[PDB]
Amino acid sequence: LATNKEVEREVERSGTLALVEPLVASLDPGRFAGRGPDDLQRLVPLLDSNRLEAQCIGAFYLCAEAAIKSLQGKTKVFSDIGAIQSLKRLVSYSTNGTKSALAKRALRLLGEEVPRPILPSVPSWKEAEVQTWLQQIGFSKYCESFREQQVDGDLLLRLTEEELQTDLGMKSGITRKRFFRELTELKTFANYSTCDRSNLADWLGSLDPRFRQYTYGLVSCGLDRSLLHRVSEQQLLEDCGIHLGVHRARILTAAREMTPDVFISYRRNSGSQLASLLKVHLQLHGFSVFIDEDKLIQSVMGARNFVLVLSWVHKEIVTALSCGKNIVPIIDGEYQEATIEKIIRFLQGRS
Amino acid sequence: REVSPGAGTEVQDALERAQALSALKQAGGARAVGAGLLLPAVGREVAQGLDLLLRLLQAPETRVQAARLLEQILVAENRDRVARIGLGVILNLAKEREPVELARSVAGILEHMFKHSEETCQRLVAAGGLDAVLYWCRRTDPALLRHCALALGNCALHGGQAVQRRMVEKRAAEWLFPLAFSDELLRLHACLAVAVLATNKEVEREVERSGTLALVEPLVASLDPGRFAGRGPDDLQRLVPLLDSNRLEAQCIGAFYLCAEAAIKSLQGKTKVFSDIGAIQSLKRLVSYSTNGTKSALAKRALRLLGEEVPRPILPSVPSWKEAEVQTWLQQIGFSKYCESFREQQVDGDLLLRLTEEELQTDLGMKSGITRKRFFRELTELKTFANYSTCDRSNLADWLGSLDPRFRQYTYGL
Amino acid sequence: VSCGLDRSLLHRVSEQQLLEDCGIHLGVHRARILTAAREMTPDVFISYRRNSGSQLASLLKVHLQLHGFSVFIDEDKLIQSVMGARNFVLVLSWVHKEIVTALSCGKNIVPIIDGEYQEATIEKIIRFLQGRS
Repeated sequence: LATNKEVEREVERSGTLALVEPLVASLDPGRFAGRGPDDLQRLVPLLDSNRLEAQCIGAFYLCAEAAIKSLQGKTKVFSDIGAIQSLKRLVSYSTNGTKSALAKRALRLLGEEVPRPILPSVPSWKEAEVQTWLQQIGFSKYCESFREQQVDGDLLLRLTEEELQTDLGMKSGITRKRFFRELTELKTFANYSTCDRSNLADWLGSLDPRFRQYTYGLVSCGLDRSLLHRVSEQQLLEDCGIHLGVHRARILTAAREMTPDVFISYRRNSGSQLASLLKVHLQLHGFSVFIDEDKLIQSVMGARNFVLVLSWVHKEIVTALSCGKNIVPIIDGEYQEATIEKIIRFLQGRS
Repeated sequence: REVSPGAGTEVQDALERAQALSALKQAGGARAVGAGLLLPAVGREVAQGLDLLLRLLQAPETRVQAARLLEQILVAENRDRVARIGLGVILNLAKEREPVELARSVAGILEHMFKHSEETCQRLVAAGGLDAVLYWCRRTDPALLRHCALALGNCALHGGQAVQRRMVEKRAAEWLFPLAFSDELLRLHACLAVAVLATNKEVEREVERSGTLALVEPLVASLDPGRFAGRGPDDLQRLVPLLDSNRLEAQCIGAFYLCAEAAIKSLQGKTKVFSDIGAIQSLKRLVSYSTNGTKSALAKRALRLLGEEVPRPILPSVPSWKEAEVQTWLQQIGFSKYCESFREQQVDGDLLLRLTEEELQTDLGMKSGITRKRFFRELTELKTFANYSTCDRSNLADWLGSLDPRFRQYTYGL
Repeated sequence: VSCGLDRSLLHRVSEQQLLEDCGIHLGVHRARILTAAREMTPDVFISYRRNSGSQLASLLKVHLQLHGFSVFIDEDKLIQSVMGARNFVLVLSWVHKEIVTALSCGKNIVPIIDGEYQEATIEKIIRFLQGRS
């Protein structure tokens, strides 16, 4: 019922989907409880969907049927109904740990080879990652071309129809359309953490989950949610590669509708880690510090006050007395951290 | 080998058949004998005696001898088996933090379980956990902090874009500052963690405010990379996106670790996977476009340990290049196939900084658009590096580099 | 619907988009589509012996939710939730800690004792509730 999309939000309210996940993970798929090719084909559009629950159900039932049909029939209809490719896609792009385990168990019961999970940081892929991805998604025929042309992860996320037609040798329009389907499936899965700086991926994926693919195109051109309210359909079309006019409009309208305090001096060879503990404790409360030559004098001159931590130096101890500055020593010869809590309480009551 | 694994399995069966916490110290002694023994024997023995549930039973004292024994038996198989049902006992052990003889083993278990997957990291962060390591980063204990640093590192390498936002929102840079002081290994682990955190660009300014990056540079320049402290091809591939980035700190950390692993893998394996992960080209690019002196020295040391020729630094005054400079640059960046074409057509540094797509396609012989896009990537990397002092008179390069650092390439055209 | 459109966004599309992105070639159809498109927290915290008569807790869950009374049936989130629960229902056919949380704070309690149609009984109970709450 939740595979349907018109009633998904009303089957989500009447909470029983939350019982499917923690249930499949409980038991083992050795059940023996024969379907027939029609009933077996009724189960592929389950694990071909979203929602992460239908997918675990499909994996469970396919595991059961794989065990049964390998024991009794010694053969597999599963290649005819299209199961193996979807099970491999589950193992490849998974995030759950139960669904991928079941899909691995199924793929192994039949006889195919388990793919490994891909790395989600696409813009940092070398050529080997591209070759393994091509082999997994089914384009094993174009590995030699993608290798002799030396495509990175960047050159992959940025390739177009002309470079596919002319340079890589993908000659038919249907094969190009399949390739772009697989690519778009990969682009809504990538990381984009090493190139974003602005979390534009989530602003896009909030309008529509279909839009999270355009992030690399919007980012390689130097954009972000502060600059995005100035672009136009011409730039979105030519520089960023957004072809569907519906998406360009839904992005345009949505885009337009948008000195120190403490100078901790300390014996650097004895009782030093306590100076750093005080560093982090004061900084976590709002008191700028300066711990780490005359810059130390030039800084303690500007420091609001002082902290004498004891457990070269005669020149620094006289610079905190000459000028008019506050001093709060911290003697060490109970939790040391409860002590420092008390000290920062004394400070925030004092300073 | 065979008799040793058989004896280990026999002793393990006896000590499992054999109230109190007895024979657990015997299991610890057997694990020590196996680990300190080549070291594949302990791997085989651990995968043959890790009945993880049994150990998970003792844990909610006896909990000390249980946790101290689980720490050694954590391999990919044991890790995978624990991940399913091992997260309702250890996450609760982490809720209590009083004993130091136990917090050590809990920190170690958390360290291992942080290196499993993104689901396990996301489950060990919001549902408790990662608070045990940030809290135990205030107790000055030698061998516990050496785990609270490795765990904060593995939670940053693995895990995802959200776990790093979480680690920054929970102030894991500040709480890592104290760990970067004297050990000489705790500091290395802390610097690696902070580097991996600053590689992300969404939290770079908030990891910059909590000043601890300034400790990475002066630290790598201190010691020698002969350490011996084996990872695996996946962990090795985790280290290239560091030295492929900015910030000059992640780059030095990556160079240091690549030097260590190059020494190790040349001594023991006599072979190099480093060409598969893409290291050598990035190390050559580091040696080529370097401005620091420590980073380039380390990259030279690494490149020489593997067996490749060390490139020289290029001359930063591009508009004054003759043909020889263009040929050396071509050979360095990897277009050794077009050296004869560039030489026949006699490109200067000026004709290089000013060549377009039609002249590349027709006159130099670059037939495919992917090769031309690679070439323009390399060119644009070079144009944001040139001098432009002898042709500017107005310092327009800086007016451009003030808007966006990507715009400094347009100065010669302007 | 492959271009993302639906009933809410359809009133904003134009002929060029309908022609190029959706593949509607006949101009008559494009016009007849344009004009037609532009003329267009819990309440009950059921605690129960999970091994002793649990199905009645679920039956009460569904009978209650089918009327308008939210439920939180399914560690400390149970305390954090029963604190926010309007009232309580003790279904009877670890525990001493949950039975004292319904008295510590000021909350209503309507137990349901089990030691006639069970469902006629539950109809009566939900009638008592809708008369009370």
